[PDB]
Amino acid sequence: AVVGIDLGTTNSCVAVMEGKQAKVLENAEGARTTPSVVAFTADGERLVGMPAKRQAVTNPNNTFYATKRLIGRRYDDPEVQKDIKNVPFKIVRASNGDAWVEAHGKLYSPSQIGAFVLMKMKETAENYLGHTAKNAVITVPAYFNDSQRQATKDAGQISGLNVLRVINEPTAAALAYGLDKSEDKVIAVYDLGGGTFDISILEIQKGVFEVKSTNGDTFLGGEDFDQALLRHIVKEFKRETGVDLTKDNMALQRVREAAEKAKCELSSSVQTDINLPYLTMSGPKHLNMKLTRAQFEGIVTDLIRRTIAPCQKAMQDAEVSKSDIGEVILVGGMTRMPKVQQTVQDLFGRAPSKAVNPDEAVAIGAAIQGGVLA
Ligand code: NA
Repeated sequence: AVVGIDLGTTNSCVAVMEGKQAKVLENAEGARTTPSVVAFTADGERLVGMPAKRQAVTNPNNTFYATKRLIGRRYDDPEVQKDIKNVPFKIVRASNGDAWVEAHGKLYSPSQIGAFVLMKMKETAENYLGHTAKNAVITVPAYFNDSQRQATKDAGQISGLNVLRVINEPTAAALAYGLDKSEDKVIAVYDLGGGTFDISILEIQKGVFEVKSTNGDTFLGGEDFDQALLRHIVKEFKRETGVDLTKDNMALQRVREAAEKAKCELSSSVQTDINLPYLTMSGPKHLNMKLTRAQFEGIVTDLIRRTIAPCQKAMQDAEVSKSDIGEVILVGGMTRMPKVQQTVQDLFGRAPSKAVNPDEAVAIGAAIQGGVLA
């Protein structure tokens, strides 16, 4: 049996083929997804996934996230010098000139961190299988190069996986939607993840996939919505109580967790409550706040627009037109947001397909591909 792994910028998922259907596997915490976050506590203990995530704000200098932005990359790559500006942790150039990460004097390569994430996936998958997992199919962005694909392939080996193949994410998702046997059909893939946004235009002819165009934004994702919502919450609190939280990470850690929760609520509801008791201390100050969908949409209107232009360029570079696109599938949890769904519809001129879970589709596709190989 061959494991399929979506090693994501922000979140990872693992699925395997059970019969004629792919089964997504859930970790020891009962979650079907795992944060691609790795951190080292002051003492030197290592944390991976949710544990690291729940410390990300209080321990910024030693928490590694969005490493996938650095994997397979040279240090002087504009994409790395840009990332340095947007992340608090330290990036240093290895002896190769490759982009590395440093924490507490110990430095790691992006492939090592990925390996830490892949190790837990491996663990997660093995619980299911019973035996040990040896063979994997891991996914990479269409825009990845050899250097990036090898480094991803190398990360799998460190964790003890033989990466039989590396397939493109957009292609993987298309597999999850059954487009494998399409005679002729042009597909647009709108992937808005926790950390990156991707638009990829695919054509399938007699079952052969071609990536015609690819565009997007490396620094626009779901986390950016959370932060914009956090600033709004923080700013609204100063007004009402006069307390400024910016300097208290322990509280900011809670707000982020709370901002992450409100966002999810507002894709199924138009209102939710931000309730954070004893956030600070003339006495305790409790954070009680009401957030509505229309408000949220307003707060992150600019995050959404920024998707509109890359998708237009994608079709241009692919010499296509809304009429030409036969289907549009959504990938990324941030695609659950209705306003994202609407912006996606009046962009490609059709209702987006939402049959497959937005953030398990790639893992599922990776499974399909792996079942084929076994
Ligand atoms: Na990703």
